[PDB]
Amino acid sequence: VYLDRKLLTLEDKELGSGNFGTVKKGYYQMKKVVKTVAVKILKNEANDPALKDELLAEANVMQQLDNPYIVRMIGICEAESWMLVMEMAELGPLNKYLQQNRHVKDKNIIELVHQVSMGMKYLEESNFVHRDLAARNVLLVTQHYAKISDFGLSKALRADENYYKAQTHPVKWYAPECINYYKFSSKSDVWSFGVLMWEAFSYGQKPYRGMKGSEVTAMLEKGERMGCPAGCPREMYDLMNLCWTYDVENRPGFAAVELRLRNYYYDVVNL
Ligand SMILES: Cc1cc(C)cc(Nc2nccc(-n3cc(CN4CC(O)C4)c(C)n3)n2)c1
Repeated sequence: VYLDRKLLTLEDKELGSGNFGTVKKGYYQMKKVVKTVAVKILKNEANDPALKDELLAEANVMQQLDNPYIVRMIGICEAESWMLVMEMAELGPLNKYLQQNRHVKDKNIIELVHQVSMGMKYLEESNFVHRDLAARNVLLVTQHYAKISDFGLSKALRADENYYKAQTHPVKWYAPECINYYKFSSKSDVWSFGVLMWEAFSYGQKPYRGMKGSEVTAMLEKGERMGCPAGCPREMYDLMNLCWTYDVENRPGFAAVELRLRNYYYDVVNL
């Protein structure tokens, strides 16, 4: 679990950047083979151990998760910086990939979001809230194999509550109960999966283009939702709207969302 920096080699170039630091391709020498890895490296000119604790929390969540459609942690490494080492998904973020591969078919995108729904079904069963479910945090192992990434904001739910109460705030992916009451549940992940599906079938376009968060909030408060993406199957658009049910209780969970994705995939495969 605590990895050896000497057995790890990092690429000089970055896969992607952010607030924390960098994400880099690496190779980690395992039993007698090497494993290609992606490594989240924390920038600390200064120690600010606060950020450090966030990385170990992110690791602490991944540690407990075991599913084919969730990114696997190899472990963490304390070296010239703090590092979270993960199994490499070579093709990278779904949104960027679909931007650059418009030739990809409906059926393929349905397969991809269905795999995400399966990964989220597991997360729901395990009582973890993702809290950041978007197309940028779906990574492709192949064109036909997707994995959910980025657990920096995830929370293990309490055994007596089905939700997590946050502090002050991503708005475009948040269900209304998150905006108004700061309440995060598997149902708010379901709302977010709706936005993610909209992203997928728009080939990586941004949701609610050119709108401030308060305008998005206001639009949703008056019963309005994003329009159908050009070319999107009707059944997937219908599913998006069901995911954007205002009322938390009547909004479906991932079990029901997954099932409705199975059936339509097989329908598209058998049409
Ligand atoms: C070609 C390419 C580019 C990029 C940016 C990522 C990969 N794939 C890969 N694989 C395993 C883990 C990660 N992780 C990437 C991250 C950073 N996330 C990508 C979300 O956009 C932020 C994390 C926590 N794990 N990423 C592949």
